[PDB]
This record gives sequence, structure tokens and C-alpha cells, in this order.
Amino acid sequence: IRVACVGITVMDRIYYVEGLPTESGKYVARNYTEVGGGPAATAAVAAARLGAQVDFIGRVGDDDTGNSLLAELESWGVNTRYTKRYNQAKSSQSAIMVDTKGERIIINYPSPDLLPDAEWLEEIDFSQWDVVLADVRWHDGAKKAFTLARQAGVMTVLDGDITPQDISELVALSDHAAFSEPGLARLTGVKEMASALKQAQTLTNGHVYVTQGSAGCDWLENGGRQHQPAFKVDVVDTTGAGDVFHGALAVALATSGDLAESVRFASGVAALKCTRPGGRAGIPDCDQTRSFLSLF
Amino acid sequence: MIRVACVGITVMDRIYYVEGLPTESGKYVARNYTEVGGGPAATAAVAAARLGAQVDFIGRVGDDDTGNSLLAELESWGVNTRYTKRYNQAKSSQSAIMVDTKGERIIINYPSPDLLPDAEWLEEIDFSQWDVVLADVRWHDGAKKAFTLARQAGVMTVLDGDITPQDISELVALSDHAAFSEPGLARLTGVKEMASALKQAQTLTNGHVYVTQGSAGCDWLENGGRQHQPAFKVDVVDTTGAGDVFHGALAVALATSGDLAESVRFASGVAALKCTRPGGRAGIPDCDQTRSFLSLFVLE
Ligand SMILES: O=P(O)(O)OC[C@@]1(O)O[C@H](CS(=O)(=O)O)[C@@H](O)[C@@H]1O
Repeated sequence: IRVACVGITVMDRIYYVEGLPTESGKYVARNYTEVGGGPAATAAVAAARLGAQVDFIGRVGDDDTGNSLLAELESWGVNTRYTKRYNQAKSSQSAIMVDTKGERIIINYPSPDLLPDAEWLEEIDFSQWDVVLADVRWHDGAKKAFTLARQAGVMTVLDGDITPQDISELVALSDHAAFSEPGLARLTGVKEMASALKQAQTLTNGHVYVTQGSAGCDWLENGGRQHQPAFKVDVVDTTGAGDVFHGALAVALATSGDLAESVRFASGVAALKCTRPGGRAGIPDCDQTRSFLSLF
Repeated sequence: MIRVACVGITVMDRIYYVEGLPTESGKYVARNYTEVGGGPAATAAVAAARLGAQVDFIGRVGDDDTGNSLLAELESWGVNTRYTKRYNQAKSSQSAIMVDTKGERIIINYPSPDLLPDAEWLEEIDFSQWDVVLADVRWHDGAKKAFTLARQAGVMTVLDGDITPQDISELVALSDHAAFSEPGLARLTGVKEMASALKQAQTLTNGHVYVTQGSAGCDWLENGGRQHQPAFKVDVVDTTGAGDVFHGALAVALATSGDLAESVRFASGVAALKCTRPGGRAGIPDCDQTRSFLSLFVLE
């Protein structure tokens, strides 16, 4: 399966501290780790670990951070070839402080050097992939990549989360729009997930889904309400479950056109990742997955 | 020509400019970011060099890109890095800094465990060759060695007594001048009332003790007497390394003048002028620009 992931890549700089700052002054971290993130980036890593030809299309700087981010993606088996590296530019990143009790302070810097312009996408031949997954954190890239992919007759999958911008026009370009409870609520202005999914369906000729963590995943199939329960597992690290689900769902939808099979498969990949520690290091492969899924 | 040594830490500061300092947990958004070299002893050295002293920086760095960037910046400012130890396959230290609209800063330092605390290397160096040795409290074993050597040689010792996890009692005792921060002095004494604290601190050393209280200025004890130098009210632009620059200027002034009152005024001025001029280490004035700014106030 050939997969493209369009969206954002951010370097998390994690500082483990005795207590979260709270007041001003100098503090000393007991420990430090540098892990890449971003919805479309983690989704790509998931799809690669499941053994797809996976490409990540996003924006980085010509700085050390840019190099660190794209090198990690490659090391995970994600091709960075069509990612735009901007000259004399800083990449997006976050400083994160983490308490003993698991409480987090996040300072995100979205780099203004990485321009929202998405005319760069026209240089890419989109026919070369079976599915294009996009996140809603780079609206102009999502819209271009989906238009190109539709012109080429390629499958489109959206990670429809909470964003300030209206994603009505994006849901319409989506063959599969997989929302989050908040994402779906913002779009429809309806807080009852059932009614919302029905409202959302009217916006697209494609399929609509809402993920509710432990409550599992709901979706509409020809006006019929369908559901896949969440897998009861001993959760250890929930860092990127939603991103990993979208990655697996794209691969599964491309391989097995079956919605029900695809959603079960994704729910499993996500669940297995939550058991294994190390965030991106916890993501299973088509073998570790098939095995976990056999525990039925 | 004052010959100055600065012993301690050199780190890459990762500066995040935010709307407000984080008080509680959750997500925040930086308006802007810069990666600038820092560290107390390193910035103190840069300040002393800009004031026109033969300045040496003695600390520990990695063999990584960051290490090279840090030592190159120090040299570019005219600080000799000749006695700094490069560890041959190691990452250098770093800090994340959040900076509010008003210039107030939260600094979260990560000391690289690759830079080992061993300081016995210092014994090979001839401490006689300097007029004053300034140390910060972040490299405990280097501070203690450098001050013992400098004392054996009869060289002046100046301490930047800031917040560190370890107890700096033994360091204050080796200090001819111990210039604390409100938090640093509180951690040392476990007394939050600065007057009583300074009195407790004095008992630890045959030297002089001072506490810096930002806008409330600098207090110090001279033969049991409370002495004070007010902070200079200036149009503040950049708060970068103000405290570090103060210690740098204070060391140079104490070596040149031997006058406490004059020295502390002079340092408070270097720091104040730096707060007006932007570019952090590019904002630090010289003995001339400073003397000029200090004279101009009686006229405003
Ligand atoms: O807050 P000030 O007094 O200006 O000192 C700041 C500084 O010198 O110290 C930090 C490390 S730690 O605090 O010593 O661990 C460095 O990142 C920074 O350059």
C-alpha cells in the first residue's frame, strides 16, 4: 500500500521536573528527552510500522531541529523526500515540563518561517499513492492535497479534530472524515454525538466517524448507525493513540475496503500502542497487531 | 589591565517569548523564540571582556555542535576558552527559558550528565596569573577547587550565590565576596527575611556578603552596618543575563577600586545600561559608556 500523510511535524523537548514551575525563577530538570510529534507525522510512522510505502509531506526549517525531525521520520521508515525545507528558517517545536504526578506545562512555538502557502504541492504527482491522510493543523495543505488526490482519483482520509478554522469545505473533499468528539461538536454545534454524525454526513458524499476514546468509535453506513467497541487493555502511555488510529485506518481502508474490518483493525493498533511504553516506540507492526487481534 | 577568570557553566539558552509566565498546567503559545548562549560564569566573563579585562572562562562542554557554538561565541566576545574542558563524545548542557512581556523569566536548566563533576584538572593551571576568580554555584566541585587554589595563591574570590540543589556553605567560606540572589540566600539559610539572612550568611565567611533584590537594589554588610545601592530606573527592553552581567562588573570593579560602595553602584549601572540596549550580550556597555551613563543621572 502506498500512503502519503500531509500536515505538521513538531519536535517535543520534554523536561522531567520535581514540581511544575508555577512561580518565576530558576529550576533544574531531573531528566530530558527529545521526541518528534504531530498528527500527520505520527500517523505516517504508524503506517510505516504496518509496512506501507509511507511519505510525509509537511514544512521544516534549515535549522538543527529540522534535521533532527526529518532524520527521526526516516529512521522510522517514513520517506521525507517531498517535505519542504525552508532556507534561513526555524522549525516548529515545544518545551514541555512533566511533574512526578504526570501533570504537563506545554510551551508550543509554531514557526512563522513555515508559510501556510500550499502551491508547493503542485510539484508532487499524487497518482503515485493509494491513500492521502491529512490533519487539520495546516488547513491550506489539507485543502490542496485533497483537491489534487481527488483529481487523481486517490482515497482521502481526514483527522477531523478541534481547529479554530471551519473544516466544512475539508469534510466535503474527504472520502472518509474521522472526527474527535470536540472536532465534531465544533463543526456541527451539536453536543449529542449521534445527532452530530447525522448532521456531518450531509456535508460529504464520503463516510463520517467519531472516536470517543473508551466508548470506542461510531460511524454512519447508508443512514445506519454502526459502532466498534474499544479493546479493554492495561493502558500505560496514551501518547499518540488518536494519530496512530488515523494511520492504521488509512492503511486498512486502502487494503480492505471494509469499513467495519478497517475500524476494528485501527482500534487494535491504537490499543496495542497504549500497552507498550515509549509513545512512538510502542507502535506495533502487521505481525504484533495480527497477534494482539487474535486475543479476540 | 585586570586579569579575570570565570569558573562555572556554559549552556545553550532556548528562549521562548510568551504572553504571560505559566502559573498552572495546560498549553501556551510563544510569540517568538531564539537560541542564544548563556550560563552565569559565561555571561559574567562576556561582561568583564566588554569592560576591557583579560578574561578566561574555565568550564565543561561536549564535542557536539552545541559545545562548538558555545565556545565559538565566548571567543568572538574576546573571552579566552583555552582552559575549558571539551568531553570527547558528550552533549553540552541547556535551558528552556520562558520570558513574559514585562521581562520576567522562568529558567529550566538541564545539566548534561556527560559532563562529569571531577575538577582535579584545575590543579595543572597557574591561578597566580589572575587578579580575581569569579565562580557560579552550578559546578560545585570546580567552584570549590578554583577558590582553594586562588586562596593558596592569595587571589580575590567572587561568588554568584544563586539557587542550586546542593548546599553552597563550603563555597561561601572560600569567598572574599559572596553576592547572593534572594532565592539563593533563602535556600542557604532557610530564612526568607533578607535582613536576618544576610546576618546568618556573614557568620559563614571572613569575606563580605551581598543580596540582590532586582528593583529593590542590592544590600550588603560592612562592619555590622547595613549598606544599600538602589537599582537604576531605566526603560527596560531586554532582561537577558542582567544578574550574570552584574556579577561580572562587580568582580572587575572590586579588583580595580577595592571600594565596595563604588563597585556595587558601577555594577548596577552596567546591568541597567544592558537592560536598555537590546541583543543580550550585544547590549553590554564598556567602562567608558558606563562611567558616562552613571554621570548623566544627577542631570535628569
Ligand atoms: O537568571 P539569571 O540570574 O540571569 O541567570 C541565568 C543563567 O545564567 O543561568 C541559567 C542556568 S542555571 O540557572 O544556572 O541553572 C542559564 O540558562 C542562564 O544563562
